Amino acid sequence: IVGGYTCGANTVPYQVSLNSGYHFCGGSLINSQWVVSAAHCYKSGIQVRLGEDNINVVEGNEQFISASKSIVHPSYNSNTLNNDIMLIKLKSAASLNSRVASISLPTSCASAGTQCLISGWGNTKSSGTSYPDVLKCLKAPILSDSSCKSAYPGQITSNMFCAGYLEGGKDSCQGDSGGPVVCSGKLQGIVSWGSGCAQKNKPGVYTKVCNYVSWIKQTIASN
Ligand SMILES: [Ca+2]
Repeated sequence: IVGGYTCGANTVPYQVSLNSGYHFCGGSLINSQWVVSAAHCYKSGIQVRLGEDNINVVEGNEQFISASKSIVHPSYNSNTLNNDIMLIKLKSAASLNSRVASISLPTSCASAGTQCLISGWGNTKSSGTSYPDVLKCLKAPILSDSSCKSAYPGQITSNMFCAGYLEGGKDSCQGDSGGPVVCSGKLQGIVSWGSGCAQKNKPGVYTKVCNYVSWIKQTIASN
């Protein structure tokens, strides 16, 4: 997260870190057994780390649970990033309390102008590289479809939306991938892609979670 703020420990209780020996992506806990992330975050051997603030220090609220299964969206295209969503099942159920909690799925899509919270452990610089240990947060609005398409001609599908600031300076970034965009207490987006980070006229692009609620529910019901 570039141009954000330190969230505070366990203030974003649905935020998870996906670990394969190291943090590599975010995700969102949606029930005691299941995490939503980006399909471009797929790999084998994932350990889900819940209750994290400093990802390099054991602070007392962590739950580390290996994944039993990953399900990339049936129509994910890694070239275009269309359908950039993946479900991960935990081998055991997380213990839920105020520091580790699920986030609700949307019942309706969000509109341009809605304020959201984007979070993660990704790079905090727009030029060069600095990875934080503690969770970072950014409040940002959803942008209009027309501004999003204008920013990224030929690239924005109906399964994507832009959020952030066209002036630059405030965005998600590498290492935030897969993590949440939460608006009014609902998971509306997944950190997906963008051109660099925090660049002028190049806002963040996010997977439009409301399109996937049917798939998520039916997949959980049978897996
Ligand atoms: Ca920790």
